[PDB]
Parts: sequence; C-alpha cells; structure tokens
Amino acid sequence: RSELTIVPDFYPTMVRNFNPYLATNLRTTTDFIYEPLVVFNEMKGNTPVFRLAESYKMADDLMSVTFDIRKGVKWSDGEAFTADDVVYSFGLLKAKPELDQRGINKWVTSVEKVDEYKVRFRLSEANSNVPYEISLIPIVAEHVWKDVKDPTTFTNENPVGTGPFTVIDTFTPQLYIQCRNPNYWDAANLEVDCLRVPQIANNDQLLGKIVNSELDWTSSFVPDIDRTYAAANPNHHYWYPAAGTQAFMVNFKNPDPAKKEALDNVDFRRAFSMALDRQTIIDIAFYGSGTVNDFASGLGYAFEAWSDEATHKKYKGFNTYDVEGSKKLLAKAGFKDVNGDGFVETPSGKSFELLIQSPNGWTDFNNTVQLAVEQLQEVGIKAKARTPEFAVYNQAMLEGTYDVAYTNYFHGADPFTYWNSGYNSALQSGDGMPRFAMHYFTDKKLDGLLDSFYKTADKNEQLAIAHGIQKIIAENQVTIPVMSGAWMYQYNTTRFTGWWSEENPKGRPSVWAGIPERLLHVLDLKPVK
Ligand SMILES: [Mg+2]
Repeated sequence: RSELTIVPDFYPTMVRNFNPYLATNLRTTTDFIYEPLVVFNEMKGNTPVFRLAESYKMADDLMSVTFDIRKGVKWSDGEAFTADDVVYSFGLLKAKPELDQRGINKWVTSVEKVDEYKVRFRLSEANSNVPYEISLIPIVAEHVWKDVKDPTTFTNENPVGTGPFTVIDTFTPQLYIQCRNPNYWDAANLEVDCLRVPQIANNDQLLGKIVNSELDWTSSFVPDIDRTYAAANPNHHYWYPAAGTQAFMVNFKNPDPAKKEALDNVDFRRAFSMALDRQTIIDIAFYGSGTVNDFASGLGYAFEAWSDEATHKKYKGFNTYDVEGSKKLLAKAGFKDVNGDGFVETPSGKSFELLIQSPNGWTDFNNTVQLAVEQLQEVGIKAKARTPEFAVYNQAMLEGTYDVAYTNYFHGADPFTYWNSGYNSALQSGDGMPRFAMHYFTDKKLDGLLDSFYKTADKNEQLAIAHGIQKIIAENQVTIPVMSGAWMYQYNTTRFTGWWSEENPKGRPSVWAGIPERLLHVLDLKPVK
C-alpha cells in the first residue's frame, strides 16, 4: 500500500482524539476525516470546489443560502450522507457553543432540512461571505453523534467520516497511520492509500528527517534550505507562495506640520517606497519566508487572481527597489537637501526626521525597521528606529501621534479582510478599534466600495468592486507595502508525484490543519510505484 508521510503539527506524543470540534484534536481530522460541503480555493480567487455539496445558491436578498447535497455519498460505515448530518452538526454547535470554534453561530440563525439532499441556512445578516464561513464548519455523522453522551469530551477515537482517510490502521505514541475510507465517494480520485503520521517533537527533529528524505509533505521552517535540502536531492522541493501583507503605515494626520508636509504627499510616499529593498528585508529579517509585495494597493501576490493588472503595472515601479528613481522623484517633488547635511528638507525648507516604530521584542519587525532606516538614508530621508512596548506602539497609532509604523494585518480568504481592516474609515474611530486603519487617510467612495463587497453574490460584480478599491488605494500610495508572508511547504517526489508547485500552482500547498485545500492537494498525488 502507498503511505504518504505528513507532518501537519508537532506533538510530544500522539493522543487519540479525532473530535473535529476540539482544539486538542489531531491535526488530520478536518478535511481528511470530515470532508466539507465545498472547498474554497482561496489562491484561485476563492472559487468554490464542490465536494459533499454539488451546488449552492444565495437568496436574492442574501438572507439565506441553500446547499444541494450530492446524492450517493456514504459515511465510512456505509450509511448515506444526507441533509440530516448538516442540520445535526449546526444544531450541535448552536447547543454547545464551546464547540463552535469559528463563531458560525453569529452568522447562521437557523438551518432547515428542505429535503433529504437539500439544506437551507438562514443568516443573521445580508452577507455573501457566509457560504465561505459555512464551508469551514466540520459536518459529523448524525447517526453516530446522536448517541454520544457528551460531545464536548468525546474523543471520537473510532471516527466515522466522509473524507478520504478514516481508518485508524495503527495508533502508537510515536506514530499513527490513517488509511483510506473504504466507502469514499471520490475513491477513484484517491490514489494515496494511507497517511503516515510520525510523532515529531520540534523543528530540529523535523530538520534531521527532512534532509534524509524521510518525509513527503511538510510545512515547516527549514534553515539553509537551498544548500541542505533542495539542492541535495533532485526529489527535494519547496514552494512558498505569498500569504499575508506587511507594510509601513504613515500617519496622514501627523500633528507636526513639517512631517505632514512629507507624509501627506503622494510623491514622497512613492519615493519612500522606492528606497526600500524588499527582497533583502525578506531574506534578512524574515529568514527568506516571504514574497515581495510590489502592489501599491497592498493587494499582494496572495490575491493576484483579484488584481487588475493594468493598475498593478501602472504603479509597480513606485514599489520596486530603485534608489536612483527615489532620489529623482524626491527632487522632482521639491524635497531637496538645501543645507547640504545629506538629508532632504520639505519643499518649504523644513528639516524633519521620521520616527519609525515597531513593537519591542518583535525581532523580525525590529530588524525590518532598522533595514528600512538604512535604506531611507541612502536616498536622503532621515529616519530613526523606535521600539516602544506594544501598548505604547498601539496607543501612538490610536491617538494619531506616530509618524510611521511597521505592521502586519489579519489573514483572509480574499482581499476584503486586508482592505477593510486596513482602510475602512469607519475603523479609524471608536472604542476598541485596532491599529490597522489608523493611517487616517479617508475616502468615502473607498468605504462605500468596501461596504458593498459582500452585498452581492455576483463574482463579476465583486471583481469590479475589488478593481475600484485597488485603483483608489494604488493611485494614492496610501501605505508602503513591503512583503507577503509564506505558505510554508516542502515536498518530496521520491515516492509520490502530482504535487502543487510554482510550476503547478493549483492552490495553497501547506499541510496544516486549517488549509481546506489540502484535501484537493492529496487527491492530486500519485504513488511512484
Ligand atoms: Mg538637508
């Protein structure tokens, strides 16, 4: 039989827990045991890939959504998968909200069995993103769990599942083996017979195994990866596609008129952006785990499927390392070294220095700021690194006293989480607001576009909305995007082929729990033997 050796997580020892609703479970439970209704391929525009459902449709008013269940799907014990399972599972999370790890109860007010193979979700808000959120919620077997005395402690050690790997073939403290569902609805597509899951205590133990070609699918940091791993074996590969954006935010409402003269000037923001060497920041501060973000809108290569490439290309030159271009733009904009001290003054002739902050102890951010300070000095922009404690860094943004700040941003499946949290002016005021929108650039058309993004279920309309957002942010160079993080991923072609890669970039490739596309990925693999 073909065994695929995977490492979704580290453990000090294997504890047999396949309850998909508990934080303490094994990280091969979701997707591989409990298959979703739909897997959203987030890298491909968040396009739905229909699995246990064959379709869904939102109501015209976006207040409900129906899913058509695929007929002929079996649980691993042979019983039919039906709407009863979906209704049961959402009812369990409503009754036991400690099992609702994602807070789906906020969005779904009720779930209706329309017929044996159709379920209707009634929603608390007109919101076309709720199908995506629904897709993340594990669906368990009503005919089993109805008999479970306490689902919040149930370890589910003999799981009955819909997904590809439900058979607990081997379970020991050091290793478990999870073998193919003998009733799998998509069995013809599944060529891997079992997941082999070794107990690995830490990243150093993983390193020794991966360089010896003992693993197939991993998602860990590998030091010196090209020399020690990738170049060492023609079967050793990796692919680190772009994840979440990180950027310098500038304070458009800086109280200091000299600093405001610089920061509230689009040519200055573009020159600041051209001074940065993003790839060197990624290589030094982030150990190589990232991708340059050269989108003026911050969209990033994670969401290239959403990009208007005309807009990206028009402003990409302002977000590329270009020392001579940076100096030329500063001069054209009137930022000239008038006193000869090596640094540019504002067009009105005022000296200024930008205080660039990141949180104390966040070493990767701290090193990014220091690198940026040196890069900015090369074009004549006077900057100093500051490392206040997080509460002070955050307060300076909430109160609008900071100059420039380096920050990351929330992760989302589409560009809305980044663009809304990072730019909606409604998030610049109020009790409890986080830092992410506190550049104090305001555009009410931008706000309206964001507020409309999930008020349509038409993807062509959403793409048009995204393109309008992208244009507004890019043409104003609102922030200075630096980099995108990495979906960490290494793969071995010794025993299997079909892997996703830069040459075959079919989706997010990581093996982590929480990556629904790992189900699609394992269905593309083929044993060499
Ligand atoms: Mg000067």
